Amino acid sequence: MSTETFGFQAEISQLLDLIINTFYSNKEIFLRELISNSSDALDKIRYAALTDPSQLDSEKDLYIRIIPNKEEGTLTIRDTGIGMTKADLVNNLGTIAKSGTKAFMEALSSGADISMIGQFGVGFYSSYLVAEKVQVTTKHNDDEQYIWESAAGGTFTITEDTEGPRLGRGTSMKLFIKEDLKEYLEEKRIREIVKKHSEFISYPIQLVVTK
Ligand SMILES: CCNC(=O)c1noc(-c2cc(C(C)C)c(O)cc2O)c1-c1ccc(CN2CCOCC2)cc1
Repeated sequence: MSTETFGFQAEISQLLDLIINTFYSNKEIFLRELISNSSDALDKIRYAALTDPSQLDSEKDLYIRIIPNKEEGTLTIRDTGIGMTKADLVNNLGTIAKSGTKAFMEALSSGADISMIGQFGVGFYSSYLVAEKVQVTTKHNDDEQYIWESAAGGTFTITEDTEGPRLGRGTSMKLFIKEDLKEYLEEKRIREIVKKHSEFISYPIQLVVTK
């Protein structure tokens, strides 16, 4: 249960400051990128299953589920993707991201839009447009379950998950929404965003509504 504290790569910290401290209007594009990242993770496990199906034993259902928690003020995006290993959390959210993170700001200096963040493979960091803190719970078939957490203060912590709920396989991403942005926890707002930005994705998008 030991927590290892790591620091963001310099370009990622530099980019993370550009997302938080700059004012943008349609911050709703974060959900498009988090669903798209969930869809890409779902693609990788079907392709792994085509090679070896024993990979779906962890969880046979492939879906994308959104769980807004108004009382906790969190938006959770759970998908049964291939998941990430402890190594992958550092090497997929870093190093591979460095070329894209730099290329994004090189495009942003050329006058690009914040919505193009997905074309540079760093669409996850757009979640900090609406989230003050992000808890990424992941589980890959060949590794253990880990909780990645960061408030974009230049440091991120990876914790081996031993007391949280089992995922089996996939990635559960808990976004701690800023108080002025609780609109992204409303039922109607989430759905009109999903239909607007993620209409044509192959996997089923699920929303947990509570009455
Ligand atoms: C290495 C094999 N495993 C995975 O790729 C994986 N499993 O779960 C992933 C999710 C990641 C995120 C954020 C933290 C990146 C989500 O919001 C949702 C996921 O399912 C997730 C993932 C999916 C896509 C990406 C970014 N891609 C896409 C753009 O190019 C770079 C790589 C990064 C991570």
